[PDB]
Amino acid sequence: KADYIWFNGEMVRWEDAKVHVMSHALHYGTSVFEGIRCYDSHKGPVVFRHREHMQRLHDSAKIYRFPVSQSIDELMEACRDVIRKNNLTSAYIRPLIFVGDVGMGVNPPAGYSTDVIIAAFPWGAYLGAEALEQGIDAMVSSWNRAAPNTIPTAAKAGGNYLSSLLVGSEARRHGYQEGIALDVNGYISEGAGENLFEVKDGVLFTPPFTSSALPGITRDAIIKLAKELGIEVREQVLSRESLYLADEVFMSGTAAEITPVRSVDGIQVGEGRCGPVTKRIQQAFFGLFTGETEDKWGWLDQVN
Amino acid sequence: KADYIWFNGEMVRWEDAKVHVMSHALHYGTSVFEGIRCYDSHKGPVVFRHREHMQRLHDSAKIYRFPVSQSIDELMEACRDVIRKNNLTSAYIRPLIFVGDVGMGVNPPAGYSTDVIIAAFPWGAYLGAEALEQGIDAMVSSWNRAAPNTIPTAAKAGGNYLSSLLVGSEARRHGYQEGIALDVNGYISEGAGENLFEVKDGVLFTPPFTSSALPGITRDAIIKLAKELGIEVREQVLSRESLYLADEVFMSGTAAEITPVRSVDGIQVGEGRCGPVTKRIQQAFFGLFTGETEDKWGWLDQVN
Amino acid sequence: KADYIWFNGEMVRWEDAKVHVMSHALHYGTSVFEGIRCYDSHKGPVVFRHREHMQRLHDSAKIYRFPVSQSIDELMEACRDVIRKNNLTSAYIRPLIFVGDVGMGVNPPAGYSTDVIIAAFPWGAYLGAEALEQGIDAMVSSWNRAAPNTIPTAAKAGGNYLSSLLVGSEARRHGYQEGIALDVNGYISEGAGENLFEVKDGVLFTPPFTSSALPGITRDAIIKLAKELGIEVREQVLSRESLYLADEVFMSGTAAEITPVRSVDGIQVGEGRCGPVTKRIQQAFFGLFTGETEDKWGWLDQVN
Amino acid sequence: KADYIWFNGEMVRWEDAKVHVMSHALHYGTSVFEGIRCYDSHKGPVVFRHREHMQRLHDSAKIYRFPVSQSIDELMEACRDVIRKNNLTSAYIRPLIFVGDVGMGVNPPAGYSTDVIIAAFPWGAYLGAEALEQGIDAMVSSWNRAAPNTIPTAAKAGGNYLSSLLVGSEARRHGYQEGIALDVNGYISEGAGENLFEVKDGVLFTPPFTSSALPGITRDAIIKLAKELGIEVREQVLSRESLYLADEVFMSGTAAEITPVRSVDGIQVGEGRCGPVTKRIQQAFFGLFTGETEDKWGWLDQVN
Amino acid sequence: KADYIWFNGEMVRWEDAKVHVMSHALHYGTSVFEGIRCYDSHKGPVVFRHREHMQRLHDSAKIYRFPVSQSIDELMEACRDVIRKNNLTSAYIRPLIFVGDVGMGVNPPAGYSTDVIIAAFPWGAYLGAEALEQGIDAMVSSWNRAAPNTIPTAAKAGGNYLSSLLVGSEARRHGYQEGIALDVNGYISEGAGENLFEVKDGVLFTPPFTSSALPGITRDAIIKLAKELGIEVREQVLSRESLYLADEVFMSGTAAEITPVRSVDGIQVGEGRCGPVTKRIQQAFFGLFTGETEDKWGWLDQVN
Amino acid sequence: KADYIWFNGEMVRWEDAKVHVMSHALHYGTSVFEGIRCYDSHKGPVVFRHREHMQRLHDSAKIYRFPVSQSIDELMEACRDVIRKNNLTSAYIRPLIFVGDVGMGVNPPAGYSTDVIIAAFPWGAYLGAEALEQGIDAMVSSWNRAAPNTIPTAAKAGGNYLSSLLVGSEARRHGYQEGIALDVNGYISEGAGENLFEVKDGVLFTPPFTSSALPGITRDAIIKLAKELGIEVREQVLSRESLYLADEVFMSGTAAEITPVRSVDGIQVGEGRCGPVTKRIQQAFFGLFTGETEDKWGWLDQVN
Ligand SMILES: *Cc1c(COP(=O)(O)O)cnc(C)c1O
Ligand SMILES: *Cc1c(COP(=O)(O)O)cnc(C)c1O
Ligand SMILES: *Cc1c(COP(=O)(O)O)cnc(C)c1O
Ligand SMILES: *Cc1c(COP(=O)(O)O)cnc(C)c1O
Ligand SMILES: *Cc1c(COP(=O)(O)O)cnc(C)c1O
Ligand SMILES: *Cc1c(COP(=O)(O)O)cnc(C)c1O
Ligand SMILES: O=C(O)CCCC(=O)O
Ligand SMILES: O=C(O)CCCC(=O)O
Ligand SMILES: O=C(O)CCCC(=O)O
Ligand SMILES: O=C(O)CCCC(=O)O
Ligand SMILES: O=C(O)CCCC(=O)O
Ligand SMILES: O=C(O)CCCC(=O)O
Repeated sequence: KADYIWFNGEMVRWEDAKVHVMSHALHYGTSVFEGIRCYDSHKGPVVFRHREHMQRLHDSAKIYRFPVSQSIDELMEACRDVIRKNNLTSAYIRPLIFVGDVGMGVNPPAGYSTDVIIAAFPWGAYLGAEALEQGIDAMVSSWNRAAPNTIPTAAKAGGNYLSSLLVGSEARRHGYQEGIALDVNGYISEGAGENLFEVKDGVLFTPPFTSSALPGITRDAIIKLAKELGIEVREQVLSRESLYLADEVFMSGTAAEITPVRSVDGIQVGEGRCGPVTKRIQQAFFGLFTGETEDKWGWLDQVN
Repeated sequence: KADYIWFNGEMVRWEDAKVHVMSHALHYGTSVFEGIRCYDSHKGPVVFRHREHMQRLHDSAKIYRFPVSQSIDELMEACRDVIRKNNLTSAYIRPLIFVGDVGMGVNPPAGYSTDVIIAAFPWGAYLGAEALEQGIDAMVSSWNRAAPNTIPTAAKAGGNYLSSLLVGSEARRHGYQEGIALDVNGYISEGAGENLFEVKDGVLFTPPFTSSALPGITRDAIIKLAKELGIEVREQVLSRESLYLADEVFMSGTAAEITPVRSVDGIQVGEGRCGPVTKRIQQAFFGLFTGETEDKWGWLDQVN
Repeated sequence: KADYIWFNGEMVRWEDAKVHVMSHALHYGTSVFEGIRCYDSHKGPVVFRHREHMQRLHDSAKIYRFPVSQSIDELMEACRDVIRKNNLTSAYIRPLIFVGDVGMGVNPPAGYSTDVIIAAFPWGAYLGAEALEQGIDAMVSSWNRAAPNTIPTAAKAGGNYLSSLLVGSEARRHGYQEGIALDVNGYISEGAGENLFEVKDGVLFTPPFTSSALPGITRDAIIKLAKELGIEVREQVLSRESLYLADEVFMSGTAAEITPVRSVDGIQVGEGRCGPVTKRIQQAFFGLFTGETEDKWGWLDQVN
Repeated sequence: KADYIWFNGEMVRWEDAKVHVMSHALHYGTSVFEGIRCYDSHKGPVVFRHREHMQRLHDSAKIYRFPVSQSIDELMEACRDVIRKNNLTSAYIRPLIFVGDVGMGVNPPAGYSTDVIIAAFPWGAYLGAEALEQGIDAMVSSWNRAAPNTIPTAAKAGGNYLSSLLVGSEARRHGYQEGIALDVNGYISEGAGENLFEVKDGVLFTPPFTSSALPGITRDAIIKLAKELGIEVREQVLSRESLYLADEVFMSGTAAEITPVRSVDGIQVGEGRCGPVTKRIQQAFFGLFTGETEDKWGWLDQVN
Repeated sequence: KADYIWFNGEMVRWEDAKVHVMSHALHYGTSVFEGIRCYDSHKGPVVFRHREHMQRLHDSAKIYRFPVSQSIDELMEACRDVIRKNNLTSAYIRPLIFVGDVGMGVNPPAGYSTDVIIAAFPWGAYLGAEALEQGIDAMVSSWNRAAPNTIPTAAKAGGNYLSSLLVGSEARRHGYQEGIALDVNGYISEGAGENLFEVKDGVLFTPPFTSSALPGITRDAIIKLAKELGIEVREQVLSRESLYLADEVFMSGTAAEITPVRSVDGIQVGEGRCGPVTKRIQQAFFGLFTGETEDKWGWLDQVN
Repeated sequence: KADYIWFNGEMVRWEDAKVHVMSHALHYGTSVFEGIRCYDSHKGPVVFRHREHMQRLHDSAKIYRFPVSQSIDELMEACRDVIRKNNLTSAYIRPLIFVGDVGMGVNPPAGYSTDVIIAAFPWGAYLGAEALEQGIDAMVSSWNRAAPNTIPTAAKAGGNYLSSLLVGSEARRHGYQEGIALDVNGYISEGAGENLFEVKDGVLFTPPFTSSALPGITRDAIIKLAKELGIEVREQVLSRESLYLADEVFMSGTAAEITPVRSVDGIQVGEGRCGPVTKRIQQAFFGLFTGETEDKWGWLDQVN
């Protein structure tokens, strides 16, 4: 929570940011959202890969044909404006584009407009306060990720998350920190809300998007970072059991950043701590906010 | 719009039924809903298969482990109460149970509670003012229905409607009234928001739930009415091309009631009009609200 | 061979029934056909389930939207005319609707018409001289039947037969009389060019159309004969290994009639000879052309 | 049309190139063919990747075990002879190997030979007059490409085209220029009769053959031209929604050459016009027949 | 454990029943086995559905072409002989047919013989001492059952059990009594070593064998018993979530007999105790050994 | 047969290496094994990729959670010790870890231990005395390889060989030397007990592990040797028909080493003999044991 929320171009106090219970999205999962982090850095408060996230917000909307009135630059300014208007230097930002109060049929009435919200607020490590340093214990879920050509997994939409709820809630109920879902083919897809990476013999592996995995922006950053670090990367389908044979394993996400996975289904991964390659990647990722890692791609948007 | 809406145990005026923009369901499709019709009949206003719908509402929630505080009878009284107060004699009732303002993680905090809304309002034939009489032109969608064990299609959840949007809007954009979706195996599943029935040589056919089709209450009713009429019924998987060979075809649902399908993909069905068996079923169905069809099951819940 | 072939309404000498090499179907498999048998019965030469076959010819053409100018009755009269013109009392008839000389694009030009042929000629036991009496040895093919929603297996089309060729030729190359193909799910579909039945504990079994099996007219007749004989019938998916556990197994088809399968993949079926249930259906079937079996369905169309 | 057609070695007047209506391929889709273009270049009339096409003709026939008596060199010489005999300097050539008048069983009799035809004639832009310059509007089909191990999609066979007909005619019926088919896994396969390419972030993408896509010779040429142009190429599975996120999309084929796709399912691709990368490949491709692009692969076969 | 084990026709003392470590089955899973119970009854010690089990032993062997020298009657006598020779009146019998010391290639040398063992010994309720009366808590496994046409699930072979080990061990590790596996389609298959039954609205449901479920003999007994009890039975595919909506649920097996399942994945089934319909079936099953249930099928083989 | 066998830490004479008939693995396929060859080389007897195999042996056990007491080096010394004692200079070593006499439930009792055996003995070319030189005739099986997430194909377990038996014995019964299996998707997986390689236009191809193929150690070696030879290698999914178009094809394995495949399904590959690239690879492979090929990886473990 924070003091204000950007709501359709106007800064509204948090408590007054409300919508009608008959809003389309509450009944039909009709919304697309983003996860963005603003970090403290040597350059001051910076939003990580800001433009890439707003571009994806638009892409998700385009896929479902949800009309978006704000341009990417407007959404970005709006985002920076809510970060300052709330006096935050570090935070998690949640943009949300949803079909609002427009009538009950699943097909929105012609000419409708979508509602847009953007809330920023501090948010701890997604998988725990000990996650980033100690790693977590994962569980392969009994629920599979959405099949191709059903609900586009390339789009980050609200409705998709019933699946992430089933996969993630199951792991927790069974005492694990996160759940790893397989696609309808029996191959590794990703975690409930984070992409999956494996390390074997010094090479980094990760499932392609066609494994029903969302095109993670953190995932993309890690691949390019790894290439810079001289680490070979292979985007390929991964068997379920490969999780038990990898030297290292970890998850990526805007919220979960880079979280080592010390075990899967009770089976220890490597030494049971953060692996050497994971450490290198992790250090290179954060060194970006210390300036130790050169921002060669222009991934740090300054809030001002 | 109506005048009041049942919101968490109390009837609030329509304009005040609002929830926070950070309500879980707006971001994660975490809601389950129902569709119910109140018919003005020879016995005055009656809710059709009222209890069955509230039970299903409970089952959907149970599947996702969404905590529900109200019992079926409680919900039933609330529904009935909503119709009276708004002074409706015929209407569409939309009960809705969703995870509200509980924080931003997809996994809700332990001990949370859901918000429950029940709105009622008049709503015309779902597929057109001519639909029920002249029948509609349907299109087979290029989008498939959710695969087994990904999202439970036996549950009527809000999140899953992203799929119905893709299926239904496509047919509509191409000039049809509704889209028919195949499951991931290539067999007929159902319409975007209606179950699919076919008639050939006097026998009634419809896919089983395992064809990724919702276990519709209108569908179950039709199967029963058909049997009472001596019409043989076969619940079995159906081929996509079977839509072109069927003597008759129609859709079913609370909103769409019993809508004949006069053409599929531009291929006329039968004589391009409502078929004889669809006719009997339909007359039998609507005969319930005139007394011509004896309510031998107890499907009419008097509003009072 | 025979003397005349009905061609677009005309009785053409067999040697003059030719088409340009640039005819569409020779390049794109764009044709639909039927197999029909005229038997020399107690009622004289009669065409078996004549209307049913011509109706299917139309259905197959309809699925592909091939324009057909002859009505089912026109087709039937032409068929009888062909038989008499060649003075045949028993024969195999091959009606064939195909896209002809209309230009090289796969999509035919608007307003085009199809060419129609009906050739009648004597044709013996499809699966061999001993087949009907002693049964054949079948092999499960390494090639699978077409998947649902690719090339509609419910339509009897020319292009379909590339599959039948692969399945059948393989079995024959390995020394068997016919090949049994499995669908893409690994379940029994049917023989390369005939439906497959199994007999277990006095109950008759056969796969539904959704197992990528063509809705055989002979298959349909068997099912009806079986029920008149007091034999329970079950149309359900069948496992590949069920072929090794069945008491009896046989194939059906217009050309193949009812052929007993004494062995599958070298494993013996029952006594390795025609089974008792098979025997009954067979006698019942052929008894239709001697009068021993009453034509309660009106399956014998008098040629005259 | 043209004056002569090479037929089993002889130069036959177009009007005399006929086959019996009882020819095997007219009933069983038993034929394999090729699309080849002769261009009027700076070197005179040349057949593009002539040997490659005839080799594929043989491969396709080999897969089905169709006996072929002409060698690749005999076929090529016949093709050049056909072109010259019709005094053509630019044309589309259609070689066709088919099972002819050999009896009605699907399995041809032992010792049979195939009939071979090579017809040459002028043929314009496969996808329209503006297609090459302005791009077309594509639609994702509701029909899927043949599954692996059913009908080998690597073989260019006549029977295959029933699928291409369904896919293409649907798009055309809905007002689009071409249809894009997905495989049975829900991933992009290709266009009804052309391979599909995507351009994203300056990188060229196209599905592998295992996505049920025919190994296009034009596709292969593009990949080679791309690498000479310094364009990175990635043959990988592509999601259906990737079509909406790609910077550019285009189709390839002998008939279709290189046709830009400006929109998919009504959604605009990039600027809605030919993309920059597409532009380069296109110029590079056509520059082969003007000399601007060096034939480093020996793709221009002199007709003489 | 007991005093003697029937080993290739000779009663050997338990401890001396050994085989060479190079026995085929230890390296290739090449064995087929059965589970049979002998009960105390009013008729004295009786083996339940004795002939049916030995017939299946033979069927399993036939499927893998393992030569079996003993006839069914010999195996039965041998079985009764080990029950008496060990002085048991109630017990679990384990027949085992395995490829022995014949060399290391997976394909056994031509002319080989299989080894056969039959051990009887008391064995408590498979799923616990409180299982049959209180019911158990089940868990849907993250491991799926074998796909059709890979390893025939209709055959009860040793090699198959690696799967039952993965499914069952997982449920236990997570604190459950048994695991329920879904097939590769996402539908209910069965428990790790027991068939699955569901009860909804007084009707009994169970997956067909094509759901990759073994043709349980206990399962078969229950179906016939239910029919006798007037209970409608439907053999059909069941969705994963149906487990959460059934009134009752239970497992069947020779070892587990009839075990109520009070919960699945933490979700209570019905009232959480043995359900009414399950009780009826259970009582009817055991009444067979008290003589209260008439043995109308001849399921009780007397040991003597 | 040899003279001694390493059995649980001590070398016992061949005739005494026996386990109880009630050993878990005999009834449940619960064992994991390896295949290793000892070559007499320019450096005397050397075990090929000794450590890699013992590691894999450990990984397979870890996948099934089979407790292993010995370390890799321990196992390695035991292997080496087995070769010396038996006085072999070249041989096939079969390590075997299995669940022994621990009770009759599929789930072993907590705290159990596995039995470990390591046998060595001379073994000729796996597919014939002419195999490696003349190549073999292969057949595509009608049985498919285990699907992902059913049985982990990344583990070399005994139970899974029921599948290799079905695949391999079929080809053998039809007169071929080995069978090639497709996965459940219809793509090439591998041979019954060998990985499958294809050569086309100088490039080496082989399916990835995700094609249900074991991650062979000979396969990995070949990929490395090929690269050292400048041969491009592509690990990708391969179509079934690609077997007929490849210039060269061969199998790989510890037992089969590098066996050329001269024909598939009766269709000759290349010139019907070992192909040029297979030749180079092979010469490179066997060159390791003469010193001609520099062991640049450390694949030869001296027996001493
Ligand atoms: C948001 C999300 C991720 C992480 O992607 P980032 O762009 O790196 O935040 C991963 N998986 C799913 C399903 C997601 O919704
Ligand atoms: C609500 C719904 C139906 C219709 O079910 P009824 O219970 O008859 O209203 C059909 N299909 C889907 C996908 C639905 O959501
Ligand atoms: C024609 C055909 C049959 C047989 O059907 P009938 O109507 O009985 O002749 C069976 N299978 C296939 C694939 C066929 O084409
Ligand atoms: C012929 C064909 C193509 C195009 O291949 P080219 O060799 O480039 O002509 C593409 N797809 C299909 C289905 C085809 O038959
Ligand atoms: C043995 C077994 C059963 C139970 O079958 P019964 O004949 O009733 O003993 C169920 N599932 C599997 C996988 C089995 O092996
Ligand atoms: C053992 C085996 C191989 C060969 O692997 P290598 O490590 O090279 O010996 C190939 N396929 C299967 C199924 C195997 O079991
Ligand atoms: O990582 C993110 O930014 C979004 C996923 C986390 C969640 O909202 O559950
Ligand atoms: O709101 C919709 O679009 C679906 C309504 C479904 C029903 O209640 O029948
Ligand atoms: O022509 C064939 O090869 C099969 C025809 C099938 C039939 O007519 O029954
Ligand atoms: O004939 C067609 O319709 C397509 C031919 C494809 C080609 O030759 O490129
Ligand atoms: O029920 C049976 O008879 C066999 C399965 C139990 C087991 O051996 O694990
Ligand atoms: O024993 C077999 O039949 C397989 C041997 C596999 C290998 O070690 O290469």
